[PDB]
Amino acid sequence: KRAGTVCSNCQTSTTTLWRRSPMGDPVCNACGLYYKLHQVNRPLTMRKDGIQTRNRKVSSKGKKRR
DNA sequence: GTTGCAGATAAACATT
DNA sequence: AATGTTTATCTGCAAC
Ligand SMILES: [Zn+2]
Repeated sequence: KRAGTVCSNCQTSTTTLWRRSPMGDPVCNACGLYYKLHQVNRPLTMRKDGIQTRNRKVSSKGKKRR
C-alpha cells in the first residue's frame, strides 16, 4: 500500500523502500535503518524532497550462510 | 510465470 | 587521513 504511505518518523514520501517500525508506524528506508541503529527520532533537517542517487555500488552476489 | 515487498551489503560522505 | 556513520541500489522468496 504505497499510495498515501508517508514516513511516520520524517513524513518523507519519496522513500526508496518502505519499511515498518516496531510500533507499526510506516517509515522510509532511511529512518528505519537510522532508527534501528540509534532508536531516537531524528529532525527532518535530514529529509530531502527527491531521492538522492549515486554511481551504483560494485555488482556483487553473496556468500553461503549457515 | 510475473509482480511486489522486506531486508542486507558496500561504498561514499562527514568529522576530526 | 582514518574510522564511524549514513543511505541508495541489489537480490531473493512467497502468494496467486
Ligand atoms: Zn523517514
